[PDB]
Amino acid sequence: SGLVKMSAPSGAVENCIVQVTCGSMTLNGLWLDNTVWCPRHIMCPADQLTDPNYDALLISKTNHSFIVQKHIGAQANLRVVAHSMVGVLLKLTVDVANPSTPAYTFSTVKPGASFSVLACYNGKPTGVFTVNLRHNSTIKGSFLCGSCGSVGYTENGGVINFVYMHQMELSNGTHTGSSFDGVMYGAFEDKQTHQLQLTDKYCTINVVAWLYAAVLNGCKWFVKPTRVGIVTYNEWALSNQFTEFVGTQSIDMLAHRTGVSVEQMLAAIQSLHAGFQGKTILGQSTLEDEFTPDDVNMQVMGVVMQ
Amino acid sequence: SGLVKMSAPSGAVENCIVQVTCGSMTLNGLWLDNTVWCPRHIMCPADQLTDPNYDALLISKTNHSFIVQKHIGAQANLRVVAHSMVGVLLKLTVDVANPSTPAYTFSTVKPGASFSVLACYNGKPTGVFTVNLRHNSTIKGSFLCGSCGSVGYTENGGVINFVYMHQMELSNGTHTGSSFDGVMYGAFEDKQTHQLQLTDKYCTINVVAWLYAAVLNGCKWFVKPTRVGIVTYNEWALSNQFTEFVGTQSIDMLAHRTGVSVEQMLAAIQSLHAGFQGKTILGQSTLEDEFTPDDVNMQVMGVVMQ
Ligand SMILES: CC(=O)Nc1ccc(N(C(=O)Cn2nnc3ccccc32)[C@@H](C(=O)NC(C)(C)C)c2ccsc2)cc1
Ligand SMILES: CC(=O)Nc1ccc(N(C(=O)Cn2nnc3ccccc32)[C@@H](C(=O)NC(C)(C)C)c2ccsc2)cc1
Repeated sequence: SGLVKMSAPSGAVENCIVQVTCGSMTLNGLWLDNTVWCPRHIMCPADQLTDPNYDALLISKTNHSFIVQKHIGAQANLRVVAHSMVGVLLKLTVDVANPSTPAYTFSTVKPGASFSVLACYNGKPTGVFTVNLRHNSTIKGSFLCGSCGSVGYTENGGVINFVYMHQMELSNGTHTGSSFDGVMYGAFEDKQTHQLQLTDKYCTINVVAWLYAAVLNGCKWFVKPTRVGIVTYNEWALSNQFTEFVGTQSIDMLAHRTGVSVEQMLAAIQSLHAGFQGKTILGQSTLEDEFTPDDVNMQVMGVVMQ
Repeated sequence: SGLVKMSAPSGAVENCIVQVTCGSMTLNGLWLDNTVWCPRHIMCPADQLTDPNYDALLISKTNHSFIVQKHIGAQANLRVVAHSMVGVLLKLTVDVANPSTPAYTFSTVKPGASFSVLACYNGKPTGVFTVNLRHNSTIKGSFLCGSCGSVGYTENGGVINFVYMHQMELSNGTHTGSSFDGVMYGAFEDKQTHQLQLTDKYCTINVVAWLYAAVLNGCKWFVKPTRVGIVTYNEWALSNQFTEFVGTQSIDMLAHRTGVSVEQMLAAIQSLHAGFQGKTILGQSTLEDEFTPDDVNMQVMGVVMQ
């Protein structure tokens, strides 16, 4: 029992982190097969940050403009033999395949989804933590500028699914990045301009999962006979910065295991949103919306209702 | 910017996890050089879990009683050639040295310290998270049945410092384990027999570090001209379930870079202990006490205010 922010083990990803340097800019890259991925803003000099011409920058660089090095494990200096843009990513082809390339896929995650982040600095892994893609397609992580190129991923059946490369910090504690097809998460540009975020929202289904986790962990004071219809909840959600609720099988199974209905949990959200009455749930006095139903399922596996 | 629960990257530790089976019981072990460590209660049948005679169990076991396998990476079946007891740990000697043994040390952390945990199941690493040793020397983690033998650790300069092997759950979300000298944290016993936990307390020095981290991240509404001297806060602490405050250099450094005095933070604590009055700090409406001053230093390295 217990519920904590848990990440996927980072070893397979650590084997792929490298340092990329272009001019006086340096950040992290991801080395898979004969390719190194890193944010394209590595090419942009500080004085062009507000209006970069990335097409111009790209072909103003030679291959030997890029220095790519692996600092950890089997160290190496890697020769770049081609460079091109993939959306807001720079794709460096190098002349040696990473012998430690894991089995991997690329995916783009949806708002509400969690993934693990390996934070890196200067081509060295420094920390691991888990984030959730926010309603406005940002994340709440912990990064420095040198952390650009840090990698988000999930893991299943020994396959690493790479889903995020860190690109920038928008506002205090608020970050975004791109998937590895080079599409930036959200409506964000890799420029130095004031950009406005769409308003964030609590992810309802994640809050519901969290409330089920709580009940399975013996915390159930917030459960009342009170229920609210899904249609009524969703109306209310529109005006109170919560996502619409749509049921899933895993939520139904958490309901079955606890004996607490989905409608009771949505009612509890409406009451709790108004205030926690000086009480806590799994140690918090605010709604937690970064646990998916799948994240919860992993940490309550085999846990029996009491 | 941003402050999250960060763990040390797990790759170096993943390479040392194995599965240990003794009769009907299976759990995780840690393989370093020619040694495999695992909890000694692997020797105990479901029956005599109530009052095990570990000394008798030990002599009834032969080296062939113990099956040790590596299921990940370079797989391996390891032959046990000696076994001895080390407090609440079993120390198995195997005929093959782990080729991927990292540079390592052992240590025993003190209440208030943080460390990373690699949750394991059937000898397979499944997740990483960070915990904090509570005032009563328990940790608030997330552990399921076959997670015994899961490993806690910190990183010290290319050196893995092993500090914890998971032993048992005491109550919902409440766990303990041993250092690798085989001394149980909290002196709890590896018996069934329900044991009384000392009362937990908020770690004052960590709360203070968290408030500094808040101030360093633009959240500063709680700071008042109000001060309260250390001597006075400590008297108050004894009656309100906080640990007594003792100044350290890292705290001084943070007070220094914030311009906010320790006495001001202690004041905020007494006030915030009364209530957050509807407001939040770093998104929470409760006092966070699981970030050490060093943890915070790390995530505020190279950060200047507003
Ligand atoms: C030569 C040089 O200085 N290059 C550079 C500068 C800034 C960034 N940005 C980051 O977010 C860098 N970054 N990424 N993670 C960070 C965490 C803390 C601080 C900064 C962080 C973007 C941005 O908007 N930054 C401000 C300062 C306005 C917030 C950006 C992207 C393309 S152009 C500008 C990227 C590259
Ligand atoms: C064959 C067999 O039954 N083996 C076995 C089972 C359980 C444990 N325990 C764990 O905490 C195992 N453990 N460790 N973390 C857990 C999280 C959830 C559930 C179980 C967990 C202890 C305990 O509390 N057990 C009761 C029965 C009270 C539940 C314990 C420690 C020394 S003696 C007994 C140890 C060995």
